[PDB]
Amino acid sequence: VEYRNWSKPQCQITGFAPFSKDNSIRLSAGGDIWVTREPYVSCDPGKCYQFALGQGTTLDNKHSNDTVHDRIPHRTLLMNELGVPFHLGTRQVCIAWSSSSCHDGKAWLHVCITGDDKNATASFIYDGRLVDSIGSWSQNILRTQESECVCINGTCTVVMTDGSASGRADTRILFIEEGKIVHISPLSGSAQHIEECSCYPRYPGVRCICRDNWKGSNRPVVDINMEDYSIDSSYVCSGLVGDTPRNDDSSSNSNCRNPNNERGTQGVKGWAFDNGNDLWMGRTISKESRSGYETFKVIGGWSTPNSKSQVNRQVIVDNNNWSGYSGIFSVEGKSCINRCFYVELIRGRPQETRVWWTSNSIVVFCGTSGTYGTGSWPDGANINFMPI
Amino acid sequence: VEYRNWSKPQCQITGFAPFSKDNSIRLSAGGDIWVTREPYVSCDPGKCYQFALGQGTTLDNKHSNDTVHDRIPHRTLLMNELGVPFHLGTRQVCIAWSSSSCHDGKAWLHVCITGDDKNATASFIYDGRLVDSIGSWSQNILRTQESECVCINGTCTVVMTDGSASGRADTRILFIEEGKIVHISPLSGSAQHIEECSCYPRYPGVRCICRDNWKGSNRPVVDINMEDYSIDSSYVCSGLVGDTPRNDDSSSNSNCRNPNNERGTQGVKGWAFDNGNDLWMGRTISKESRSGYETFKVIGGWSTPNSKSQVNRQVIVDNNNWSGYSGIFSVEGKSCINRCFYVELIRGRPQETRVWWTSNSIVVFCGTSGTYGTGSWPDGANINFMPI
Amino acid sequence: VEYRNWSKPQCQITGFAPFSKDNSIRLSAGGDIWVTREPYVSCDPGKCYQFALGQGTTLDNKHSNDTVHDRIPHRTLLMNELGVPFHLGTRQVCIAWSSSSCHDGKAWLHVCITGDDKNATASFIYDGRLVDSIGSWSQNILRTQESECVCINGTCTVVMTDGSASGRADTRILFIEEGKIVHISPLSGSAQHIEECSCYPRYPGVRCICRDNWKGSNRPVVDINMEDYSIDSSYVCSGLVGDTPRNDDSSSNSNCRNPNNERGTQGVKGWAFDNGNDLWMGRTISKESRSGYETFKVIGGWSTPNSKSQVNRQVIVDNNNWSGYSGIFSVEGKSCINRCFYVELIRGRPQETRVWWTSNSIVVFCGTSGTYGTGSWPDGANINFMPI
Amino acid sequence: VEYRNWSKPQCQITGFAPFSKDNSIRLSAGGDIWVTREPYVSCDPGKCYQFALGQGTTLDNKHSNDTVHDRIPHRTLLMNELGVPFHLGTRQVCIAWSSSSCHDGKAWLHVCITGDDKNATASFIYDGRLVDSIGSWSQNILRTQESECVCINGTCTVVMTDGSASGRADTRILFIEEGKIVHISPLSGSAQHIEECSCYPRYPGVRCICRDNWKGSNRPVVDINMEDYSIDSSYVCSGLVGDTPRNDDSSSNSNCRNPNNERGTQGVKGWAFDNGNDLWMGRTISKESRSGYETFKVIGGWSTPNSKSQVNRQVIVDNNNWSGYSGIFSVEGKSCINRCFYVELIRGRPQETRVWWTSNSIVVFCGTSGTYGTGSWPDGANINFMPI
Ligand SMILES: *[C@@H]1O[C@H](CO)[C@@H](O[C@@H]2O[C@H](CO)[C@@H](O[C@@H]3O[C@H](CO[C@H]4O[C@H](CO)[C@@H](O)[C@H](O)[C@@H]4O)[C@@H](O)[C@H](O[C@H]4O[C@H](CO)[C@@H](O)[C@H](O)[C@@H]4O)[C@@H]3O)[C@H](O)[C@H]2NC(C)=O)[C@H](O)[C@H]1NC(C)=O
Ligand SMILES: *[C@@H]1O[C@H](CO)[C@@H](O[C@@H]2O[C@H](CO)[C@@H](O[C@@H]3O[C@H](CO[C@H]4O[C@H](CO)[C@@H](O)[C@H](O)[C@@H]4O)[C@@H](O)[C@H](O[C@H]4O[C@H](CO)[C@@H](O)[C@H](O)[C@@H]4O)[C@@H]3O)[C@H](O)[C@H]2NC(C)=O)[C@H](O)[C@H]1NC(C)=O
Ligand SMILES: *[C@@H]1O[C@H](CO)[C@@H](O[C@@H]2O[C@H](CO)[C@@H](O[C@@H]3O[C@H](CO[C@H]4O[C@H](CO)[C@@H](O)[C@H](O)[C@@H]4O)[C@@H](O)[C@H](O[C@H]4O[C@H](CO)[C@@H](O)[C@H](O)[C@@H]4O)[C@@H]3O)[C@H](O)[C@H]2NC(C)=O)[C@H](O)[C@H]1NC(C)=O
Ligand SMILES: *[C@@H]1O[C@H](CO)[C@@H](O[C@@H]2O[C@H](CO)[C@@H](O[C@@H]3O[C@H](CO[C@H]4O[C@H](CO)[C@@H](O)[C@H](O)[C@@H]4O)[C@@H](O)[C@H](O[C@H]4O[C@H](CO)[C@@H](O)[C@H](O)[C@@H]4O)[C@@H]3O)[C@H](O)[C@H]2NC(C)=O)[C@H](O)[C@H]1NC(C)=O
Ligand SMILES: *[C@@H]1O[C@H](CO)[C@@H](O[C@@H]2O[C@H](CO)[C@@H](O)[C@H](O)[C@H]2NC(C)=O)[C@H](O)[C@H]1NC(C)=O
Ligand SMILES: *[C@@H]1O[C@H](CO)[C@@H](O[C@@H]2O[C@H](CO)[C@@H](O)[C@H](O)[C@H]2NC(C)=O)[C@H](O)[C@H]1NC(C)=O
Ligand SMILES: *[C@@H]1O[C@H](CO)[C@@H](O[C@@H]2O[C@H](CO)[C@@H](O)[C@H](O)[C@H]2NC(C)=O)[C@H](O)[C@H]1NC(C)=O
Ligand SMILES: *[C@@H]1O[C@H](CO)[C@@H](O[C@@H]2O[C@H](CO)[C@@H](O)[C@H](O)[C@H]2NC(C)=O)[C@H](O)[C@H]1NC(C)=O
Ligand SMILES: [Ca+2]
Ligand SMILES: [Ca+2]
Ligand SMILES: [Ca+2]
Ligand SMILES: [Ca+2]
Repeated sequence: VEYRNWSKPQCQITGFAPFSKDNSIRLSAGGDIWVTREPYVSCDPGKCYQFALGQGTTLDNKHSNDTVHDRIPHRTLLMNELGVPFHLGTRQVCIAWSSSSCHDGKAWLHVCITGDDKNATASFIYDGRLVDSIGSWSQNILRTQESECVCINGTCTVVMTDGSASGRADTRILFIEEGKIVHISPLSGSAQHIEECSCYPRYPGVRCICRDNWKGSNRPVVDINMEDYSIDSSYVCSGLVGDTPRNDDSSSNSNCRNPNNERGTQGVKGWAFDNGNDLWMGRTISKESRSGYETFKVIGGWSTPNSKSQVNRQVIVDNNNWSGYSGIFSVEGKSCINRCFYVELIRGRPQETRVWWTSNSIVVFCGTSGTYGTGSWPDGANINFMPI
Repeated sequence: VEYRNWSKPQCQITGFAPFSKDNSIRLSAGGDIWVTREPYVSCDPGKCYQFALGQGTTLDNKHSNDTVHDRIPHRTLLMNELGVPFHLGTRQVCIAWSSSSCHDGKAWLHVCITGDDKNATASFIYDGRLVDSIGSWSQNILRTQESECVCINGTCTVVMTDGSASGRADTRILFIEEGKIVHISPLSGSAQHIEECSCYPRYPGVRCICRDNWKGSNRPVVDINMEDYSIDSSYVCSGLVGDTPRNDDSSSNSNCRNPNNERGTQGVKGWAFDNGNDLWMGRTISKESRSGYETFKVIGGWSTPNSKSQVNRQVIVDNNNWSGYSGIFSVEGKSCINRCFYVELIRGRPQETRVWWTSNSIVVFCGTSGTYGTGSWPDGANINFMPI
Repeated sequence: VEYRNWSKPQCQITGFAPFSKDNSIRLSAGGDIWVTREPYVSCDPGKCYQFALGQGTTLDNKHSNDTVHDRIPHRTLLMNELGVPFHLGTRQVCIAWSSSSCHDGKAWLHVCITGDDKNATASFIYDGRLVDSIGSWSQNILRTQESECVCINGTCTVVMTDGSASGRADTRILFIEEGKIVHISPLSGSAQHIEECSCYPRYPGVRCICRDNWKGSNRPVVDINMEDYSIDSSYVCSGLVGDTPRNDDSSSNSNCRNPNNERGTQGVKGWAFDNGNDLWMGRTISKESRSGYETFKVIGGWSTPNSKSQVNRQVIVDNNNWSGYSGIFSVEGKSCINRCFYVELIRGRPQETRVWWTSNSIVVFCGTSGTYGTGSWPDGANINFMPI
Repeated sequence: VEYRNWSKPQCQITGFAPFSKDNSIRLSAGGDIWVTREPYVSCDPGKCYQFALGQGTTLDNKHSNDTVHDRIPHRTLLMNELGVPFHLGTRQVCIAWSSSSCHDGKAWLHVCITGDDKNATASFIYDGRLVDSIGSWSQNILRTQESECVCINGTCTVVMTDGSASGRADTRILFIEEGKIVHISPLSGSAQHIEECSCYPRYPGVRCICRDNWKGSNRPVVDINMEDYSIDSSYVCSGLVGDTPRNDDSSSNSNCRNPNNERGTQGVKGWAFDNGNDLWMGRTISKESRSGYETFKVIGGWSTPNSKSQVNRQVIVDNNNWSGYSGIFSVEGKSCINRCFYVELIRGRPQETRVWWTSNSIVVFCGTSGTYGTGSWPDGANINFMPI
């Protein structure tokens, strides 16, 4: 087996087509299903897998109570084939309250973070064995992508942050060969806060669209040079911004370089990708809540500051339904590299207080060069039907 | 591994022998089992799989309530090895309220349709990745076979319809190579309405026996030329007709060319296949309801208009028990291609109102050149024992 | 992969050592587990599988009620790796209320019988597809081994009976190549009634120890010549007889040739095998009930009429616990062919009337040339703890 | 595939990083999960497996009552991929109330002991078949490691004891080739009592750190010469001793040669390993009870009698939480052999009497040459949330 190089052009797409849905919460009302959050998707050269952070319990289980909390020692990374819900036969790949995973063409890498807030440990597991680890560098919740890392020619990269969630922090970009950390580069450029990067191969390098939790409702960009380990960063140009919270479309701004200081504090994991001067992006439909999900293309959204002409919009989840995190993954076709995305569909607390748990299902779409229609694919569980 | 060509003679059979049964509904009363409908069977060159459309829920689950409806966003295509019931470890292959799947000798193709009635999307997934998609062309429930598609030398064909369920509609035949649509041919010939085709390889081409939902209780035939993409169509000659509803045997007719205008509106998915001048076919035992299931050979049933001499009848499901859709699949043997069929056994609403759900199990038979006896293999669940 | 020839000497053993146990009934009180009976074990060249006839339901399920009955349309053959209990992910291999399975070195053969008592059908499934079938020849419960068939050089043999359970019947020996019946030989020799054969390879032929349900408490022997399809039959010489019911050891007899007319009517499936002049055999400890299970070697038990000197006895299940059917399977080692056996542990009705179901677990032992101790490995469920 | 030789240097480590956690007990409160104890981990050359001794029942099941007992006929060895909890699809590999397993590079060996206390049987299963067996030699609970055995160049070694738990016993070291016992060496050297060895490859031989249940709270060492079958034994030098119970650190002693006669009676399975003159070891945090778990390096802990200078301590489980057995396993990396360990986390009786069962979950760490932080990873179940 050969290392992936992702050395094909990006598929020219017209939008996205339905790919997968797991119905986790509906199933949880009649079956033993893991409580999760922070899901993502990543594929080996043959097939795709769904991942999530378990909460060390199933939903219909008293331990599901107060699973709104992000960090407990019992969180583990779950991995199934895409479309297989997280049932009791699911493998817990590592201990993790924050993670990233990727396949380099030969084997899986998993980056798993657990332990004390002020002194966490990141474990690096490759091809079924622990190869490396690193401890917290800023003593304030060492944390990573919650989506797939990216490997080119046997070197995988992942973005990690340690430090304040509401002020300047310490972001580093790791380069890993067969599970071994071979280089660490500090964040460089104009991005001022980086969380939860959604990265993708853009041969010869890697590009990430992330979350600014401090001053920006525009999404930061991190560019990773795999030849020399140099880092650059900026913000997505589009005046239609991707974070939540954010200003309405008529009063939102981005200058490509600085955080916009528009409802900048807090955020949600998300994604976007460039195509020439244009930008494909997703976001919640609501400007303030993790509600709904839409995708569209922004004409000049990559190259032109404050561009706001969109086209090819698709509703993925209507605004009467809950969404959550979302992220990108890439899939190699015969001639081109395709871009796909998943959307986390969060149910329970804090928004729905009839139940005491917090969990999610997922829906997944992939880029298409063909045509498509309309729809809405929300979680679909009736909150009144659920065990509390 | 090589592409399938199905370039062997059809097996000469004497009837059918028991092959598989999943007991889905009996098991649902003591286990977490998916609610499904529209099942089918398809085999890779080594082994067979059962498929069905899930309803995004298990049976013993409040979400099973009112699952009689055909189209919701939570329907996904399920795929297990044949005989493995749809338990919680079942893979949801794609999002779909209508589907078709087939293996070309190298990899699986799945055709999955979901979304709004008036603006649906068909996704084409091959070897684990989304390769193509197409949107609705008549804005009225784009829909497909609910049984296996057929591939010859790397080109797979599938029949799809969009438009009225009770009048002229727009039927097209797609040719797909490794998930990529390479040609689309409009329906041609004398068939006037086409739904839910049951297709099979008949080298060098593909033949389908379908459902006319408009004016015929005789079943339409669609013939597909894989070399030049030409289409022809007609009706099964047999005066013993295959649809439900239909006239009594003494007053049913077919002229091989036109819908018979005998209780023609509505219908049920079904199958038949030719052997020289004769016809093997299945149908419900009841003339008006989806009750019972029988197979037989009609002497001159392929070539002689209105032929009514049957022989080699077998009861598959007695008329005191519910059936449902049925369809064909083909299995390559050492010297010949065999024909098999499945029967959907529908339980719950609208026929059985003690429970609020609608689901099914399956029974499966394959052609035999040997001998056999008699029996009846219905769903077998006691409606009074079920969770409602 | 090559066809099995079993052309090695039989392992010289000193007794048997513990190999597997599934605890099916204990687990059934806290989990969804199939209701079964008539289990057996058979191994491919790499690993062993457990088989049983399902009753189309799990135990904690209202459909488990009155599963004492031997024949319903919902019985299917289950197949898991040995030691994996029959959970809801278990594959139902075929429809069957009587079966036999075996691997020829290349693929699995399954012989599955279902349908009406007076007109049953036996299906032959090889390498995942239906290859042949045969109908009832005597119109009175066509039936077969309920343990493994045996293949030499690509030809598998299986023994089937059709006709009276309490008088002369019609027993035939089938020879099957890649699922295709190539020859059928009538029973010949002095055995007067044959049921439920436990067969094993004894290169160049196959030897079976069976059950006489009419006049013998001594077990019939069927010898199968694989070169010319000729059949011979007799009775096990040992004066310590293997069937249940039977006379006590002080008043039991066998002359090697005729049924002994000692408590001959009825019986239980069982096994024995020859080693030179000696015989290894198992049987229930009780002479009248399917209670307990013991094995031992009978000195001169193969060659000497009415021999009653035993040695190397082992208790497998003590006589305070229920047993049931038992049968042989053979496993190829580096230098020799080993003999193993399973014991069915039947719980529920008719012996235990607190519950309404009938089911079983299994325990499995293999021949050893080493040493061993003592024990008892019964089903182990507390009948008072079970769902009724 | 080739036999393992473990002919690489030991990885130089700085401590341990989180590797796996199964959350078995939390899950048992909302799912059907096996009752177990005495777990361990062992890896084939590609991936790791978790093993444990089942109690023939799930937790939420009346049969879980009084599962504190160590030996019943229904105990079987369970084997899943590491991180897959023991759900109902788990394979029971053999019948066993004491076990050891290991992979020689080609296939799995399992050593399974069951039967009467005074006359037990050890079965040896290799590559899926029973190859050998041995009976009890001292008629007093024949028993073995409860962790992985070790194979070099096709010979596997395992340590077994038979005899008193509180006085001199009969310990033997077996050498097994492809499941066949080829040599048995008696214990030799100065270790006076040996139980539950935790062994590891130390090319060209094998080294074990065990439990002295008679006179020592210092842990015995057994060294195994694989070339000539000679045995030597002693005690771990470290004055910080590894057993439980044990004296306080200020009053504990070891002289490397003899049991220390300090709270020596009883004990707990545990581990340690040498690196030059230093020692890496784990132990319960509590001196008298199986509570908490810590690891550290003892400077001079291998070579210097009574050394008590520790460094690089890590809390694995805080002392407010239950631990249990622990043991070592080795994983081959690219350049070196790494050492990992598991910790059994025992819940229920006798410590927690609200429930009537006794079971466990596990947590697993592996050696790292990188860095790490702090945490605590206990079982995590709320005893008040459990079925009793
Ligand atoms: C069946 O399904 C298809 C595929 O989903 C639908 O077609 C899509 O429809 C949407 C909505 O109309 C299109 O997305 C929109 O594109 C607009 C730009 O294109 C128009 O205007 C410019 C010039 O001004 C031209 O380039 C172009 O030719 C069009 O005339 C955007 O302006 C839209 O954004 C604005 O409206 C949306 C709400 O719709 C707001 O949320 C935004 O904030 C913004 O104000 C939007 O992006 C999409 O391009 C179409 N796709 C394709 C491939 O054609 C069909 O509509 C659907 N049919 C029905 C009846 O359901
Ligand atoms: C044990 O199992 C076997 C196999 O299933 C059964 O044999 C089958 O029996 C059925 C019913 O008799 C047969 O199917 C029937 O064939 C008839 C035609 O064949 C006869 O008549 C013509 C004369 O021209 C000859 O060609 C031929 O040789 C036969 O003499 C059809 O007329 C039947 O259809 C009519 O009756 C059925 C109800 O039975 C109605 O539903 C139809 O509408 C119609 O009126 C029917 O198709 C079948 O051919 C037999 N199979 C084989 C291979 O022999 C045994 O009967 C069964 N025994 C028992 C007691 O269970
Ligand atoms: C630890 O475990 C081992 C292995 O299981 C036990 O050893 C076995 O013990 C049984 C019972 O004694 C042995 O089986 C018996 O063999 C007898 C024949 O051998 C004896 O007598 C003849 C000469 O007469 C000699 O060949 C031989 O040397 C012996 O002296 C049979 O007579 C027995 O059958 C009779 O008794 C049984 C009940 O035990 C009745 O049920 C029968 O109907 C019959 O009347 C029996 O077959 C067996 O051979 C031993 N195995 C081995 C390998 O030695 C140990 O006993 C056990 N230790 C303890 C204390 O538990
Ligand atoms: C973030 O996480 C890291 C990694 O876990 C923690 O660093 C570890 O901290 C522990 C506790 O301090 C260290 O283990 C201890 O090492 C001591 C010896 O090392 C010091 O002293 C000698 C002087 O001769 C020097 O060799 C050496 O350089 C150090 O100066 C031992 O004495 C300790 O044992 C004693 O204390 C423990 C309780 O802590 C008792 O239980 C023992 O019985 C004994 O009395 C102990 O072994 C460990 O070495 C550190 N690891 C590394 C790699 O640096 C951070 O502390 C943590 N930070 C926070 C705030 O969480
Ligand atoms: C989830 O846990 C919370 C916190 O313990 C539970 O809320 C408490 O429930 C008790 C009843 O035992 C009340 O007396 C307290 O007043 C509650 N505290 C709070 C914060 O409201 C809650 O009941 C649990 N949920 C379930 C379904 O068990
Ligand atoms: C399935 O859903 C239907 C619709 O909600 C339920 O039927 C209703 O039950 C409510 C009481 O809860 C009544 O007020 C209505 O009269 C019913 N509506 C109809 C259409 O009959 C039904 O109870 C549900 N089934 C189950 C098992 O909960
Ligand atoms: C199993 O089925 C039997 C037969 O129906 C049940 O026995 C009957 O139960 C009813 C109660 O509904 C009694 O009125 C009848 O007298 C019973 N008949 C017999 C033969 O005793 C039995 O209850 C069922 N078992 C369970 C647990 O549901
Ligand atoms: C576990 O088993 C024990 C022993 O049978 C049960 O404890 C007994 O309960 C009975 C009543 O059913 C009392 O008569 C005895 O006093 C109890 N015996 C002891 C030793 O305390 C216990 O109830 C069982 N646990 C569960 C959950 O059923
Ligand atoms: Ca923000
Ligand atoms: Ca019709
Ligand atoms: Ca008899
Ligand atoms: Ca001790």
